[PDB]
Order: sequence, then C-alpha cells, then structure tokens
Amino acid sequence: RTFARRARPPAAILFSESMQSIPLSLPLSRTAFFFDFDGTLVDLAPTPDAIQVPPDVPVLVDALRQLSHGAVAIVSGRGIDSIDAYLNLPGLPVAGLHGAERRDANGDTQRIGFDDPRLLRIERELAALVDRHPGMLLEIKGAALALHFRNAPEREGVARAAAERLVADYADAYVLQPGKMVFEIKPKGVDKGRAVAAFLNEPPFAGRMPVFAGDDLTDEQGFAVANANGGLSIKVGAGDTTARARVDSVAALRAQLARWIAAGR
Ligand SMILES: [Cl-]
Ligand SMILES: [Mg+2]
Repeated sequence: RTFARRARPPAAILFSESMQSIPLSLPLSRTAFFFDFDGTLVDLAPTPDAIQVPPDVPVLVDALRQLSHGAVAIVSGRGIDSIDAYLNLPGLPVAGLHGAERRDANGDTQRIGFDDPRLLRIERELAALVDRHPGMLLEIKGAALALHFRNAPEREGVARAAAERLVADYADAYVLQPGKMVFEIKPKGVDKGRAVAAFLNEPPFAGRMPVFAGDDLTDEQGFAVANANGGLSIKVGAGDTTARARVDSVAALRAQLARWIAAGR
C-alpha cells in the first residue's frame, strides 16, 4: 500500500573499504564534517584547562561551515559549553560529552544523565581516590566524569581498577571510556558514532558524504559510522585505528581542511 521512494542521495563521492589517500578537494556542499576537538583540531595539553586554541581553528571551522552550508559539527568529549567557550561560533552543531549532550542545527540541545544521583556517588568515591593519589586529577563534566593520570602515570593501574569497579556498580546506566592518560565515566547508550548517525538523520547533514577526524579511542566509533556510510575517516597521530586515512599531527590535519577550503573558495 505504502512505498519508500528516495531522492538520489546528494553524496557524489563514496570511499570503498580500504586505506585511502586524503583527497585534494571535496564537494563541500555535498560533504558533512565531524571533528573531535582536543588532540584533533587543537593540541593535547598537560591538563584540559591548559589547551591553546590558535585563531586558525575557529577561522577554518567557520569557513568550512559557510562553504558546506552548515554541515559541520564538533563531536567532542568536552561539553558543548566548553566548545562554545573556545570557538565562539554561534549556533555551531556540537555533540559533547561523547554524545551525552547534543545541539542540533536548529539550536535545540538534548542532554541525558545530568543531575543523576548515581554520578554524584561515583564522583564522591573518585574524589576520595584522588585525595590519596597526588598527581591524579578528577574532572567533573556535568553528566560525565574524567579521571586523569597524565601527571601520575604510575597510577594508571589504580585509576583503571577504581573506574572499572564504579562502572560495574552501575553497569546498567554507565560505561567506561578510556582515553590518552584518562578514564572517563559516561552514561550508557550514547557514543560518538551514535551522535554522528543522529546528525546524519537531520538537515543539513542528511544524505551527504561524512568526514570524521579524531585522535583517541572514543573516536573509533565515529570512524566506524563514517566508514559504514561510505565516508572518509581520518586518524590524527599514532596508534592502531579503523580510520581509512591518517595524518601525523593536528597541524597536518589543519592543513588538509585549509586545502579543502582553498579549493572551494
Ligand atoms: Cl564514542
Ligand atoms: Mg581527542
């Protein structure tokens, strides 16, 4: 009785399942761009509060957003408010906290897990943990927590055991997200891949070829969704990855975006 007629997909480029060379140019108005922030567009710093955002970063993101007609999103482990504090690009789509909060292109923000009483109990146990271990840093991120040990590398084992134990106590609601010198505890059932897939179901992203660039383990789920949709996944820096392309550094990734912009306008 009812049918499912599609319009020819606006994507004009498809990447196969193989390693790929980063293209010289992309049809910016038929491409969707998803970027991690720390370690991807900006260098990783000794602590989250110590990152340095060069002026090139907001200029390049905003030019890509103009030339692509809005199909640019940040998909970060930071909160949306933090991303806003560093880029100050009004109305930029942002998935923050690994997908635990998301602002769409209309400017509507959805959050899960904020004010959850279990997170406050987890936070209290981690606060006692970092009290006993100088050099560890507990970062409280709204609905998520980050247990840092970059300045206490000898405490990676105790950080892992504590975070794994607390997550297991609430395994129905929370999940562990390891990263570079950090263990993050975040609501279950949201991730960077799901956030990308949600963007790709909405204008202006829907139907476009997706690009996802990232540097850490959380970003592998973004690479997975970009690859499943025939797009271009870019790992920044060293490490095993499912990304189809790789660049050496934040500066080298920045240089790729700059070339795509120049080739566009
Ligand atoms: Cl993720
Ligand atoms: Mg990162």
